[PDB]
Amino acid sequence: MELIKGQALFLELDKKDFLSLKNNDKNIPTFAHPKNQEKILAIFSLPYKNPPQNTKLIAFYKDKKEEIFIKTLEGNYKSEKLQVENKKIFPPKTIQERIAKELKEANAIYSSYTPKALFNGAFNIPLNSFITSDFGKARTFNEKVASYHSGTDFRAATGTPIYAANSGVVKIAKDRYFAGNSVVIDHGFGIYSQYYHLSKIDVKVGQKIKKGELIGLSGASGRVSGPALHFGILAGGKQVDPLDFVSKFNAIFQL
Ligand SMILES: CC(=O)N[C@@H](CCC[C@@H](NC(C)=O)C(=O)O)C(=O)N[C@H](C)C(=O)NO
Ligand SMILES: [Zn+2]
Repeated sequence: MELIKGQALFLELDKKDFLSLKNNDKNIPTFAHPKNQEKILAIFSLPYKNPPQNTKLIAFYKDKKEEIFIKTLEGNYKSEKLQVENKKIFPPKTIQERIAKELKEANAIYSSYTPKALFNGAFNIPLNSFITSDFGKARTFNEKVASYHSGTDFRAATGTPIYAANSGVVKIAKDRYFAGNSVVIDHGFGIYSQYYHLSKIDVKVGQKIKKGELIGLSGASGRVSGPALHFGILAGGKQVDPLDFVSKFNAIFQL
């Protein structure tokens, strides 16, 4: 199979006699195919930065092992040279500690696997706008990726209502350094939607929300380049192309 870096893939496996899906010694979780009773599904995601060239997954069955080969593709991402390699910046210690703290909290939430569907049918777009900056737009030095856009920016004047892309449980609902006023929703199966730079948060941690329910107001919080909604998807442990993901998910769970 082939997969563009920074994208997710839905692997289809036979259910009967299935034991384990493995990436070397890492376990990949599985969930029901919602239409085909004989199949299960796994989410496999490639990181945008420094992906392997090739992956081998092994589905272990009681009666057999099946190897899955995935070739990593570069895709057609927008990319710009910078002319300063200053990878080590010297923030104030207050900033350094807030970032490290918020990183630790995020890692703990994305670690808490929900082995159940919290969602309800297809993902909606969180507002009726258009993309102003694409997922995966890269900054390069040494023909190497130094940084990338890890979600997608929607056109939103300050105070635009933002609605939950799908049902789930709010796990983050506060002000963070890089994301500003942030909402993060667990949808189950390690799938998380992310709404950043909000001017107002209308949900609390641990709240069950419904698809199309108000989660806050768009803003420019934490945003140098002006007001927008930043929308992200974390799936299979990685930030992935969110409209590509929503499209692949919806093809499976719409009906
Ligand atoms: C690096 C990147 O392109 N986008 C994300 C980071 C991904 C979410 C994840 N990490 C943090 C720090 O929150 C989490 O821990 O939940 C961001 O915060 N702002 C970007 C610059 C933007 O482009 N705004 O428009
Ligand atoms: Zn963004």
